[PDB]
Amino acid sequence: ATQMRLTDTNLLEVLNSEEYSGVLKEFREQRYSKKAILYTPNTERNLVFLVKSGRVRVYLAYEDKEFTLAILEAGDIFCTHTRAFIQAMEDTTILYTDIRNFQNIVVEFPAFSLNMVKVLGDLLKLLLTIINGLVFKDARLRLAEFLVQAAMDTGLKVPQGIKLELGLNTEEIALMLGTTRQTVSVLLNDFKKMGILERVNQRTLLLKDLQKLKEFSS
Amino acid sequence: ATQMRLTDTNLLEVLNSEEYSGVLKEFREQRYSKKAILYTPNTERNLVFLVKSGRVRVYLAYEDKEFTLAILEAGDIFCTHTRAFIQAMEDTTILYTDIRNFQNIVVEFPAFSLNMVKVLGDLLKLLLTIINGLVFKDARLRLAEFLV
Ligand code: HEM
Repeated sequence: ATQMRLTDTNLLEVLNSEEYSGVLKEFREQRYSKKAILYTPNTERNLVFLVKSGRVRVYLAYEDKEFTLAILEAGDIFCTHTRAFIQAMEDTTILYTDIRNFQNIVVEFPAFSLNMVKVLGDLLKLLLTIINGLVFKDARLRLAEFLVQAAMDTGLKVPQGIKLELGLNTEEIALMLGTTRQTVSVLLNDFKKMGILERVNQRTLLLKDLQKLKEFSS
Repeated sequence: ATQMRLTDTNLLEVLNSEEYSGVLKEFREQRYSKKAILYTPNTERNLVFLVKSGRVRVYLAYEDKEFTLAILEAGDIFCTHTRAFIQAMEDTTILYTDIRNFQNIVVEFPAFSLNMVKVLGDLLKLLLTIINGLVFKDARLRLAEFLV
């Protein structure tokens, strides 16, 4: 798991399956324009929501700074009782319900319960991983670790190496690593000069030599 | 105003309630003395455990350095297969079961998860507070660079 992609878990096929059609009722729909803030840290309302379509960004903010914790994709699930901002990275539709209502849904359908535990588990491991990087690694090592994990989760093997379509620019990467867009640009170039990668565009990378990158991040 | 439900009680109370008696059996009890290392990022067994009594320090380690994440007390829940080491800070007792059993429990008794999430939430809150503190420090980044 990474800050760019949480879980391969399929919470949409469930909410559209055989048994599940009365619980979808108990979900309200809301749609958001790109860059719209879905939720603020001091939301008075406490909800559980899932991304039906699009892509949202969970982040911390302080003065003029931000740090991206996670990107939520279709299928992913979250709450509103967090200190984090939640923003549409694109035109997004969520499905939400008040927490008390969600607490009722979990017992009528154990698959939600089991999903919500697997997601919390991974979230737990992701947060320990962010902290570990912030405490003991430099930006270069955090990037190397980010690439290596991103490759394992979503890399596509091609003849030239592993294709990584991040859907993120250098600035969006910088916000996930806690650095500037400038130092990220420098670091990708260093990796390029090492034979590790090239850029395919502003959003995708070619990992020509993953083992040398694995060997770098340790 | 609502009545108090099992969903609002601590994990131990629930576990030691009559309908969860066949659940408590799933857990095996283990006892550790002050300063013992329960688990490392290397522990091969994938297990979920809760503190029955005592307390447990969760920390990251690197080379000769440690970074403490949290102290877990009675009622708290954790797992192996994280970055973290886990060390008893006093004589402690835990209940553990295998990740497969815990999932069977969560599916047989889906409301148990609601109690699980409530405790887990406190730990997540805690870890996000750490993240906030690490990412938004000012000029002390290169001044505490001379401290260490
Ligand atoms: C899969 C869905 C959920 C996810 C991904 C999630 C995630 C999180 C995260 C990241 C935090 C950190 C809090 C912070 O910002 O400081 C948190 C806090 C918390 N969560 Fe959730 N949550 C979910 C559903 C629920 C549910 C159903 C409950 C049941 C009531 C719950 C109860 C809590 C509580 C009680 C806190 C701490 C706040 C307090 O009461 O003092 N969460 N959650």
